[PDB]
Amino acid sequence: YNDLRDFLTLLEQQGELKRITLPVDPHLEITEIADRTLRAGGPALLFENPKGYSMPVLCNLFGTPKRVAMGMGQEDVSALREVGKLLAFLKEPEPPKGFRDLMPTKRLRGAPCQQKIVSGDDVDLNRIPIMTCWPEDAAPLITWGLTVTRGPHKERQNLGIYRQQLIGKNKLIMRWLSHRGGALDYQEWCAAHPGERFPVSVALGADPATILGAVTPVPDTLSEYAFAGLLRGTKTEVVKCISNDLEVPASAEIVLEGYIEQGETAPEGPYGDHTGYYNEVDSFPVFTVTHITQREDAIYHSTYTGRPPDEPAVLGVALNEVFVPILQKQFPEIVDFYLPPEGCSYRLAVVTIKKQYAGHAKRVMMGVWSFLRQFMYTKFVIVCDDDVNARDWNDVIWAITTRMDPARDTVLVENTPIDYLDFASPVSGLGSKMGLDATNKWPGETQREWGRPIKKDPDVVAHIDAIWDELAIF
Amino acid sequence: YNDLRDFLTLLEQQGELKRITLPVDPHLEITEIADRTLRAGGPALLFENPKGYSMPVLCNLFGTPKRVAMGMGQEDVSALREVGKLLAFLKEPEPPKGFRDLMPTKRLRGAPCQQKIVSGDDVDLNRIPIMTCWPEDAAPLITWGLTVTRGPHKERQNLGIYRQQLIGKNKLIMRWLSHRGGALDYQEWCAAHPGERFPVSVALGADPATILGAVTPVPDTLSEYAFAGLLRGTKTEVVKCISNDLEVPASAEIVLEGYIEQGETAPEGPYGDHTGYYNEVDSFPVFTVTHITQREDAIYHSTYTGRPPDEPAVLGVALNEVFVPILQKQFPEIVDFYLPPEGCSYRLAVVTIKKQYAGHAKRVMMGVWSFLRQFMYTKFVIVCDDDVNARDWNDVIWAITTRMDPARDTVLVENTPIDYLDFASPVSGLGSKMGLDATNKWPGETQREWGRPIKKDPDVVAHIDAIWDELAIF
Repeated sequence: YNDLRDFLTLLEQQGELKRITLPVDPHLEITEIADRTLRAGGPALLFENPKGYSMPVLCNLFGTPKRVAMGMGQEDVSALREVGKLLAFLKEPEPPKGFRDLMPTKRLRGAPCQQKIVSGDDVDLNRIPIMTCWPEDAAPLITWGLTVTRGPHKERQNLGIYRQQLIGKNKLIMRWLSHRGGALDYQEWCAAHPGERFPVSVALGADPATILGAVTPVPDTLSEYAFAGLLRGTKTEVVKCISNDLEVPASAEIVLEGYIEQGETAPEGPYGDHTGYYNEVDSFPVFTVTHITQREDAIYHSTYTGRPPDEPAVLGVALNEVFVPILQKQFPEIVDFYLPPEGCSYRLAVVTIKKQYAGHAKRVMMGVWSFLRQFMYTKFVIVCDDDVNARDWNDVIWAITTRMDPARDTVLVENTPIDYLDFASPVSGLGSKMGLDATNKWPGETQREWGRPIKKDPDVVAHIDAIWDELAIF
Repeated sequence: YNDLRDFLTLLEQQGELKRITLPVDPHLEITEIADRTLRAGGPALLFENPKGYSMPVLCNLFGTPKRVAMGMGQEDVSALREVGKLLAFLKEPEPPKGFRDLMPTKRLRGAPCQQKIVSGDDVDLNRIPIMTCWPEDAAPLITWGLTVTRGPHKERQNLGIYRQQLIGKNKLIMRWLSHRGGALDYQEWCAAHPGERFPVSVALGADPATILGAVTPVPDTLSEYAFAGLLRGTKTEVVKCISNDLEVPASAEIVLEGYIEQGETAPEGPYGDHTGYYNEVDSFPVFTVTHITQREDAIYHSTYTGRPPDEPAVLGVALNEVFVPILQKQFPEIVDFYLPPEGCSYRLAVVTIKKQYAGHAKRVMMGVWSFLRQFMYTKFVIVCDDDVNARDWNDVIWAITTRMDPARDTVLVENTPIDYLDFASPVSGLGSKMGLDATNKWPGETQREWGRPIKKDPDVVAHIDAIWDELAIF
């Protein structure tokens, strides 16, 4: 509720947390245990005996949709929809001047995240149990922790999740993939104040809300921290940094302050990410840590990415539950909107609508590839009717195979924008998308007598639904 | 401002209104005069000497974007954008219950629209100067006038623009093309109270706001009349009908009350519409007028449809100016969004964006065919950069021809939903769309050195801009 600690005591009570006092190595061993754990439901893991470190390593926190929901003050995967409704409403708060005639950040003075402090001369990052994920990974990599930066002229600050490679006792690599967020504030600062070092701060182990707030996309009409307030219920308590004016959550577990030396870059050695493949070496800015501030008995929050199901993959499933309502408000025909993890969290989407006229499927298609920005890179879209479970491959494959004619019902559009790292494309940043509607064809779409689908009896599915537990089948 | 009369006195002062006291026939003669008039700017026309009628015929009211703007209490085509901003904001008024803890219709008792009244026995529609538009038209056809209906269970009422054919001294044809609006309230009433007559009322010559409100699409989170209030500035004054509970604007010029006899239908003889072609005969419900109420010295508001530029065509150009901001809020890359009349008000759209990455053009493409419902039938979309005037065919054709490779830069998608009346399609209600992006190609989209476009000097275009009037060239 207020900070991570409280979230873990809550989870531990609800059996959602497990403590591995046994000796475990943060060098690819924690991943293995976490992987198996996440691959089977599993609670959040808290290793308090990392081989060679004093900081317990906390991972797989949002390894279940349930826990993701809870982290947003909802305690119900379904409730996420309410968060979608909110997000929509936040976009248009006030009307234009023409017809207009008709949650602040609580800054504290002291903060537990500044209980212990070390700077410059002695800021050994080697003391932190930063973990290595896969055997061919370059080096230890910070995976969580929200990076905080500020523009050269905008008062508002941004929270970003960028993985950080350990290249020195006090140097990390700042991998700002996007052309927005922290990456924008930097290329902008370089303009306004060329040569002068760019201030940067990373907060590890903040309250679930500030974390999830940084994850969920929010309208520019609201500050990241602000959103966290609505989710949490109360205003988020931040605190001034030491070497800069940036603001980091006061309850954070560990906070890294430093800067980015204009021009200083470094090759981000190979790393395996959500796709399940290793990223090829690339150059990126290097973060210089001049200050490490933490709590007493602070725990290190960390995660990993690999072939899905992934820690982030599940976070995305939980996060897609919030977009559904935002998507429906736009296309009331949409019943369910789902993006299976196997499809790398965003590469494929299944949409089930209530078809009300021939050709309808194509509209939802274009809709998905254009409406929200988080679905511009998905290259596969399957449109189905409301009598199929978008989340059950048996239902979807049935639809594809019974109510579809490949050549006739497939829509291929070329030269669309695509993820720069999607090696499977013909050219970096440019590829094709495929839409396949498997909706019942209406007269016009077909000249044949369509099949009468088997529809279960509501009362029966309801009766055995109650007697089910009495039938000790499992 | 308050009623039509006031709008005409305003226009007549501003030279936007002309009175044709000369004898003119409402049988296709008024159209001819109006057509030429509209085809050259021209003011609204008010024929006060229709051959064989006592009611002056008022047409071509919104024959100019200027006048459309004015009719919305803006007096500026640009201001329409503010109306778009408003429309967007009206969609999401209040937040969900979860995080919630943090313009009525002035009904009068009397009304000028009920100053003169006739019913049943004597409700001759032949007294009204209903005009015939084209030589092959079936019969006189009411073209304006908002049809008011109410659902069998929803308190809210709808305003609709449906053309009405004169089939009797007191029978009109109710052409509810859509599957919504009045057409929905009828097929719904038939369910709730089968056999019982469906109440219907048509108001001719209402205040420009109520008219334009009925035209512009508004979110179901607001009543048609309500919207008119914001536009007008003051709440719209409505008044109870005589033979039903429907509410019509009290300042209306003429009001037709009656019902629709379940099952009673009639073939809507051929008529030429916006496309510039004659519609083929079709069956539709028949409106029985049991009551005709009007003002003293009431004028008949009427219009027509034919090959564009059309009275409605211009209304649409003015109405598209409001969607631009609603479109931009969604795709900030969109600079200008225009739909030329020649393309039948909606069949073609030109979009100019600020391309920020390869393949971008395709996104705005899908965006147009899916975002708003008023652009689902457009089958042609041209995407251009911000250095071209979307409203100047010279600029657009230049773009198409210089920065595009037909096969490479054209996107064809088949079996999309299309207007049931678009005879040019392979099958009714089903057709294909073509997207052609003529945006500068970026590396990846091409392997050739793209051309450096000629860009005018801002200061020069600015200098001759001032000295222009001094240069008596025209």
